[PDB]
Amino acid sequence: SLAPEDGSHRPAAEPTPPGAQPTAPGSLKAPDTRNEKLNSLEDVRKGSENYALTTNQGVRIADDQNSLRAGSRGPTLLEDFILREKITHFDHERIPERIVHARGSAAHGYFQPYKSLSDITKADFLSDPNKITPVFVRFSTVQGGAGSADTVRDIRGFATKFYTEEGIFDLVGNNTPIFFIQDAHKFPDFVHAVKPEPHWAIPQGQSAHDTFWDYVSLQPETLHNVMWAMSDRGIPRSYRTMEGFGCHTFRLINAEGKATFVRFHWKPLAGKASLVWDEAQKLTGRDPDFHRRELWEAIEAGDFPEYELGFQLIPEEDEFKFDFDLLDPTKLIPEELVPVQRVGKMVLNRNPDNFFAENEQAAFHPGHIVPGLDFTNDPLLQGRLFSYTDTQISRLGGPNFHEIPINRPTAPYHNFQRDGMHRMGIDTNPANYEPNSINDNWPRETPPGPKRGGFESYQERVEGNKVRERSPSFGEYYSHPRLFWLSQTPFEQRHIVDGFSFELSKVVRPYIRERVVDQLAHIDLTLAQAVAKNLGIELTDDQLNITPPPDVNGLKKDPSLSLYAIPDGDVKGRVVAILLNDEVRSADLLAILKALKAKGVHAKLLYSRMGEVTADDGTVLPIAATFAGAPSLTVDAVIVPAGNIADIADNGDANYYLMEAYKHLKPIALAGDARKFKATIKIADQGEEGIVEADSADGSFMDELLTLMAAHRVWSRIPKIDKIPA
Amino acid sequence: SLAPEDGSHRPAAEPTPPGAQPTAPGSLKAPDTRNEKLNSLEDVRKGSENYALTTNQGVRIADDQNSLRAGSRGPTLLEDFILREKITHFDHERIPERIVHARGSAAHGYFQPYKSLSDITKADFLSDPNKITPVFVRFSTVQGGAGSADTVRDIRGFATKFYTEEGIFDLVGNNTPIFFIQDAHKFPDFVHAVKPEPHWAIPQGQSAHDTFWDYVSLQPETLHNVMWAMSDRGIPRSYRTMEGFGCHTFRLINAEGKATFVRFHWKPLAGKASLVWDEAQKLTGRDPDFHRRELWEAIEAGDFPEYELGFQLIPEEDEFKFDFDLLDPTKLIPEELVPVQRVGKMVLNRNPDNFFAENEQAAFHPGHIVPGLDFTNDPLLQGRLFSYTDTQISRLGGPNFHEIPINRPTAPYHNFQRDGMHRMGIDTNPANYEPNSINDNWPRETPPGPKRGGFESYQERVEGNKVRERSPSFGEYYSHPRLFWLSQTPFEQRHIVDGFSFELSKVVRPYIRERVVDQLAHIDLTLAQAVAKNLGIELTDDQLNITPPPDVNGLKKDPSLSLYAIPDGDVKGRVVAILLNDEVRSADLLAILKALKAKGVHAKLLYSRMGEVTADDGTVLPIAATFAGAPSLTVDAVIVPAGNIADIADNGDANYYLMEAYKHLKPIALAGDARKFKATIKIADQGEEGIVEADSADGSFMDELLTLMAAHRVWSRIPKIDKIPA
Ligand code: HDE
Ligand code: HDD
Ligand SMILES: [S]
Ligand SMILES: [S]
Repeated sequence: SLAPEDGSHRPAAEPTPPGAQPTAPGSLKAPDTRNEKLNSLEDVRKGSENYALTTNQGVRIADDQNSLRAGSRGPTLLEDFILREKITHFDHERIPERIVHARGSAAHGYFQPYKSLSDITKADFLSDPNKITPVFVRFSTVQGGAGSADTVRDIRGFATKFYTEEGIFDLVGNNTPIFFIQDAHKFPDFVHAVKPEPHWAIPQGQSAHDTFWDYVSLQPETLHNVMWAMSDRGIPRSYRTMEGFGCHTFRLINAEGKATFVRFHWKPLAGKASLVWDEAQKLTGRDPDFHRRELWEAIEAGDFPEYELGFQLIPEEDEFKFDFDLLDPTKLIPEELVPVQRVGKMVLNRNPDNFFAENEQAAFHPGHIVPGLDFTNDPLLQGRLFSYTDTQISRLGGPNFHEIPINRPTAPYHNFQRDGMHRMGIDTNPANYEPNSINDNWPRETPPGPKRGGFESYQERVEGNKVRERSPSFGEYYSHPRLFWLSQTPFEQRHIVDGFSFELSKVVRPYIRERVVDQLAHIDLTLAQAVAKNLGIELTDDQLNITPPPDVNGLKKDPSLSLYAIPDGDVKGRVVAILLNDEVRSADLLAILKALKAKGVHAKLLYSRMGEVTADDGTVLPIAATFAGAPSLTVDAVIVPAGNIADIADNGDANYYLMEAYKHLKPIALAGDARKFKATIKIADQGEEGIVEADSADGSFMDELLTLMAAHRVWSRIPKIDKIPA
Repeated sequence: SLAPEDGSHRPAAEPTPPGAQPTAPGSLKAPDTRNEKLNSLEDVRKGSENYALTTNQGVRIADDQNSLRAGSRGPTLLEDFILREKITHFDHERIPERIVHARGSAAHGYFQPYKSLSDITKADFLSDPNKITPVFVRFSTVQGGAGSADTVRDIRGFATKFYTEEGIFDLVGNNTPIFFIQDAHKFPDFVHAVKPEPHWAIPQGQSAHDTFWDYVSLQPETLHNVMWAMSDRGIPRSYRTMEGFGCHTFRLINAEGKATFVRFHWKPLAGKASLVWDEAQKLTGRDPDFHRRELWEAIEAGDFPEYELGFQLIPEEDEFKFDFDLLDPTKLIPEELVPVQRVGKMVLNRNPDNFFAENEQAAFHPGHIVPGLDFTNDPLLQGRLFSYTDTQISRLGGPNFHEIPINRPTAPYHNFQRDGMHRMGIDTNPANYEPNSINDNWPRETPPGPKRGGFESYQERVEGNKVRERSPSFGEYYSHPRLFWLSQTPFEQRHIVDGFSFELSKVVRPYIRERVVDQLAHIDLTLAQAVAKNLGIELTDDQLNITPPPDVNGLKKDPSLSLYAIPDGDVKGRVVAILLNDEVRSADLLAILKALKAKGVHAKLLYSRMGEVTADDGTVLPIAATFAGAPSLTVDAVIVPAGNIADIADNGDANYYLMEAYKHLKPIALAGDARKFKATIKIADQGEEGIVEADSADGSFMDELLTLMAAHRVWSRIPKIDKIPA
């Protein structure tokens, strides 16, 4: 026995807050959580306790510490098959990563609709509020490799595999409502431009380089999604606090054969929240795994990520009722014009067991639809249809990638396809073709119908010549970027300006920055001048006189496009740093922790070293991390209780902890002599909004602090920060 | 036409300092840098100017902006073969990354010996000082994926492919002289322990997690390399400023067949330099591509990376003369006992053209030796010989990986091997077997000989039973850790303490931290106490009393193990940040740039925005980056010239710049009114060693600055930085 006698090696198999226990595989942490899909993976789950160590051929190994050699200082012999099997498996562990979205984090869960949608769709998973559908959801970035950082500025993917009783439906979305380009033929061009440059393979996880901004400057269709990426949307706080969108117009098809256009939405029930750029960037260094870690620890805590599925619905006969083409994936449909109708709730409640087997090998593809759904002619969606099947043949080693356990339908699947590399299923059908008599033609086709019917495409009318031609209706590039911009708060606009400004300062060829500034002046002059000023560029008289683009169907803003215009904060599962000292005042700490617990807010107790400290009244306080070990970047607010403040008053790290938190607009709360730290962030004796302070940590000290956390960040502090050296 | 009128899109084909030009593929940047290997790649280089855009089948494309569809808003057609070919190639771009050392950066160069080594080896590439051998070298980290960060704490790889006239010789080394483990059979155990943990795939690029420290605590053979990784060796400033080592005893064999034992060394002619932990970690967020960028830009500037190849030579009759085993790759050979003989110089002088084709597909393997070299029974080397061939079958797609251009020998190769996936060579030999009569037995075997002979193994005597058993002579784990510890300066010791303390604080299971502290107590009590103190652990009485391990063959230290004990600094190729103001004293900047140019030291002019500022005498000064866009992390020293200091005096970013540089021990120089900044870093009126200050940037000012830079960092500053909030 190598395990410690007290069993402190094994994580408690029960919900525990982040940091309290080591993390564990899902089926060990949460054995009582189940769903149909998790149940069906049991046949491939492999345990370990009380088993002998073997080869893959089931032969017990006696010595797993040494190779076979001719004498104990001799050459290794070719007959050591135990060595070669173990080294061969290791030698071939890696598979190609995804072309895009290589970096991502996944969890199991379930979905249920609020009511039957049988009036608008015959999709079985939406037919009955008691029907529960297991899901597997992978969130991701786009540009960087599987080993790149989480808190980059980038679009995020949000892909949901629904294991329905009528097939797999994959909803393969992103965290913005549009894309950079219109036609799929340009996808390798765009992706090449944003990816690391081909001579030197720099930069990782970043659009802040020449080729990306060259492409944007030469393809104004990209401006709409670029505005989103340059906004704080590009740097979410958590996968739990971002929106999801299906990107395209799809169709719902009802039992009667009626088609309704649909765009898919995910609403985060934890609310919308993003980092700020300095924070996000430093965080890629302090913890490049932050969002992966946060997702996993949320689920281990019982802070289950929850999302409401919603549909924007447009009748067929309303196809041309807008200023923009519904099929144009660079156009959003404003919620002011077409409301999101709520459809159901998805809850992610179990982590995987093995990240490679379940997460890296999962394959999601938007052509995986089910009867009651269908496509449209969106020419980006159209080409996606080819890519997501094709790419699996190298990534997952061939055409049996549906037999990889995570990818298996829970619905029955039977057909006449055979063979391929890694073939698992052993077909007993005397026939591998149809029509056949020798098995009475089974498995048999099934006519379309209201439920459990075969898939038939909606008989959309097609008329025109075979052309490689962009629709004239897609030839408008500025009005949606402008609607987005005008829908942002003044501080969200500031962050957009600083996004473009920082990124363009990393473009080495000046003309490319000038070209991009010219594009911005076709969107909004204020935006354009503000970026220009940061780049030392002066707008020409002609640029000053560019007529703004028209509003979008009469709208001059839509507040649903703003992260923050309409409060939707939720403090459950946020985290607070508590800065300890060698003699904490216990009455302050009890009050703090009691208030945080009651709202589901976590805490981490920090000090200048590991171990424990002791409060005035003798309570032993265990330390979670050092100031340097768990920086303010990783938390939502900072509280400093009273006591022996002198112990940390000249600690560089403790001071800088409050400076970095202050700079990043986080709430800060100071009790009694911890008010001494006001000097380091230059707060006046009268105090300021966003800094909570009092003689002791209650009456209303915690309610104040928690009100501030509900509003996420202290935007009014923005003017004060530039003067702090942090 | 899309390029600018003024031609500023194309970088000058002449050496230019970092940031002065956009970087470019090596054959365009330096078309006249040639060697036999670079020339031999010409058959596969493909240009682009003035060529028509085509399919892979040579069909010209008219419209590369659109898919073929039925009507300009209609569905995409399956007959669009131009779209599918383009998307197919994209969908299959990725190949598996290396199992280890997936993150790496590579360059072309050449090697040439200082004299003939025919007395000790018949290796042709070492036979004459006139023999120029092309090389391709790849530097790497170990743990993180291909998209992980450069300045992590890790071991680094240093792999050199020598294209000799008698075959490829790959010297596949690392930046420390030993490894973590003794026997290859345990490599997958160690690597899985260090890699992201299997449930959740965290952490990336870090050993700072439970499983690594669990293994280390259970496997004391690891402790020697762990000491190296926890030192500043684990965070090099640059691939140019680290040592390299062949890791194992090999043999040289001469024309008379005498075997000499050899360990290989690469000595950086730019000297030894590393970062400090906070700076490295933060750098992984500010520029995860820092080392890749710095290598590429050094070569573009003419700061070619230079290394001297060195041999420690031990006669065969001396095999048992040391108190460690020569075959134990966890043991180093102290240079005080066996000096390094300087044998030749390697210069890296050209970057690749396409990173994926030349860097990512390069295959190095230490079994690739030539006549004149041979192996030993080192049980780690022994198992390596199996792995580096086997792993390429999946990584590079089959057994013809030597036909991928970068991998091809420049020496002739002919044999009877045929077929395999993507077979390039078309064999005309009527025979595919030997012995054969139908081709008069060609190609024919060659007897071993003094030159151009076939390979024959050294006839080492082997005597012993077939056993899986570790040699008893390997069973000593603490004396080399202790020699390394005692050979470091007191500041290098402090950083080792900090590295253990920081990593162990990130281990969630406390008993693992305790067990590692017990191992430290077997190495050195002072080390063990300092780490324990940072972890709130108290040494027991037994631990205070463990007898230290013996000295190594009478040695109680060897200064060659220190990065810094013996001065070795070279300033050529280093970079200074110069913080501008809106009216710089031009006379300061003339002198600063003058003196920096004379020592080959580069500069970046930094300000609060991009564009230009104008000096007092009207000189226009282009701005390279903002203070926040190019942080002090990225420079070796900071200079603030006189002028309008009021402009920047209250810039938080400008103040922080100097705080961060100060905290990281970098030389700072301040002229005239720049001395106002002393107050932000708490410098007494009387000054401080490591802060250069004068009325103006005269001649003595720059000499003192350049002196500090030759010594790398200001170690005497360490006790002052604890109080600085940065
Ligand atoms: C709307 C949300 C969205 C959009 C518009 C696109 N992606 Fe995605 N993508 C693949 C190809 C592809 C194409 C051809 C287009 C437009 C033509 C898009 N993308 C835009 C892919 C290369 O086939 C892909 C990589 C590996 C794979 O299996 O599919 C792919 C990835 C991807 C993901 C990741 C899925 C996961 O495993 O987590 C997501 C969420 C998207 N795309 C969304 C998406
Ligand atoms: C028995 C397994 C094994 C063992 C014990 C070692 N290696 Fe290794 N090494 C591999 C198996 C391997 C590998 C899995 O085969 C890699 C990764 C993929 C590749 O092409 O080779 C590799 C890559 C690799 C590289 C990168 C080559 C490149 O840049 O493409 C370096 C520098 C080293 N190794 C160096 C070392 C050192 C210095 C070791 C100890 C002294 C060592 N290896 C032990
Ligand atoms: S999209
Ligand atoms: S080694």
